[PDB]
Amino acid sequence: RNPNSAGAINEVNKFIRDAFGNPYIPGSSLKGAIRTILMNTTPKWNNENAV
RNA sequence: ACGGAAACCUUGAUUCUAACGCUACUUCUAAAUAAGCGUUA
Repeated sequence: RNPNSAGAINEVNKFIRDAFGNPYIPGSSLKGAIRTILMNTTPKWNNENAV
């Protein structure tokens, strides 16, 4: 819709920042993505024993 | 008017010198601030 006409953008989800206000990507986020990739492609972790 | 009188068990002395409540030890281990959008129109 038009951002200056209706309610439109009421809330914006903030990006992660440090104490200086500069955005960055935490290592925990990339590590979680890498861990998902590794766990899904290892047959000894992607089995019914994972539940 | 007594085997009695007179006579300090007294003076000077530091329970003192030396000695680390010390040696070794990561508040550590895994962990995406992320998932779901139905039904009506």
